[PDB]
Amino acid sequence: LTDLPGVGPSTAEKLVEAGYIDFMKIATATVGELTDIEGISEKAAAKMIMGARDLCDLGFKSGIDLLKQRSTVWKLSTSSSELDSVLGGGLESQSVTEFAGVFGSGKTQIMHQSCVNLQNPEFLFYDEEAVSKGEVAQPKAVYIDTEGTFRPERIMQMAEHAGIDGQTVLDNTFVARAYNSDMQMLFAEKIEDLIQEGNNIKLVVIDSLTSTFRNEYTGRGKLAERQQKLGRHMATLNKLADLFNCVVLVTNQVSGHAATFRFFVRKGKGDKRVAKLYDSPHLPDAEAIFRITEKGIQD
Ligand SMILES: Nc1ncnc2c1ncn2[C@@H]1O[C@H](COP(=O)(O)OP(=O)(O)O)[C@@H](O)[C@H]1O
Ligand SMILES: [K+]
Ligand SMILES: [Mg+2]
Ligand SMILES: [Mg+2]
Repeated sequence: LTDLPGVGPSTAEKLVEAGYIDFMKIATATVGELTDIEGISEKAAAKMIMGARDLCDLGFKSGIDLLKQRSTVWKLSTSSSELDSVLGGGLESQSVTEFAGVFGSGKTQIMHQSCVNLQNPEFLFYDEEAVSKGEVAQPKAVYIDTEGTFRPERIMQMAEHAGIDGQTVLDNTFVARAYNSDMQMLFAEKIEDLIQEGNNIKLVVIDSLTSTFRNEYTGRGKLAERQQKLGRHMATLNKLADLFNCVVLVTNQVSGHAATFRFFVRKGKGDKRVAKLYDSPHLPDAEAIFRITEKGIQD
């Protein structure tokens, strides 16, 4: 931290204590967040912010540097060939992907499968030139369970069928049971702490994203307040995805969100499932057919 312009030993101590230990967090911080630290003037705040941005080279970029930036994005396999393809490779880090659908369509299944695949190193697709092995080593997932449907037995089962130790997935997956939107949101904000503690969080799951908000703000005469809270939550999720080069997945029960990728999943004939990608910044709307078996997501 003392590398930052104006930052001396005492200021560094105040920053680390306030949770600002990383440069990108300071570079992307507002003078407000830092002046709130007290002891941190708006003067020092502005200088260290400018210096962090510069140290992180956050200016204008063009040409080949645009490709290099896009290359820091790694993708997580869904275990479904059709789905991975419709995704343009797999689930993207640095973005929030939403899986919406009626009850029983398979949203929770995809969340579980994703926690398992994170542990199969060959399921993380990346350009070693832009993403080092160290960056994706010992990856851990965070599962914010809003419904109480997290099933450790299901994790074990999927893991085993994929040839991976079930307990190893459990050992590297943090589950947080949230009973309301307040807990749901705090948990997500506290993910930054798991990382500061040495945990390489590479996958964040929110299952589900909207249940709590809907039960708390049913009155469609306050839907604005709800939308406001949900908006702040989503913003926290997108920033988390970006700053920590992390894959973020959310589910939504249906009978629009700030998610960069949005799917509609419906149950097909028996085993079959159809995921329709209807929203993304660079992919065409397309459907992927797959199935859910005792092995998890397959085909
Ligand atoms: N162990 C299993 N073996 C085969 N299919 C399973 C297994 N566990 C769950 N499923 C399938 O997952 C479906 C439920 O998926 P789920 O993700 O919970 O739906 P939702 O979108 O409401 O969260 C079941 O109804 C069942 O067909
Ligand atoms: K300094
Ligand atoms: Mg992003
Ligand atoms: Mg579910």
